[PDB]
Amino acid sequence: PPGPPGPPGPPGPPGPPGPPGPPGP
Amino acid sequence: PGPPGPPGPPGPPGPPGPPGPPGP
Amino acid sequence: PPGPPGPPGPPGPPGPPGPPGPPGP
Repeated sequence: PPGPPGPPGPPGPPGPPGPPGPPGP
Repeated sequence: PGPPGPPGPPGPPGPPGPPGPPGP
Repeated sequence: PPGPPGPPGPPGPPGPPGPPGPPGP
C-alpha cells in the first residue's frame, strides 16, 4: 500500500512592489 | 511512496512602491 | 513512505503604495 501525501511545499516568493505613492503637496 | 504534498502558502507581501512625483 | 514535498505557493500580494512625493514649486 502507498504511503501518505508528503509535506506542504514552502511559501511562495514575495509579491511585487506596490504602485508609486501620490504626488507631493 | 505517497503523492506530493499540497502547495505551500502564498509568499509574503511585496515592498512599498516608490515615492510619488513632486507636487505642483 | 510519505510522498515528496508539494510545490511552492504562489507569489504574495503586491506591497502598499509608496510614500508621497516631495513638495512642488
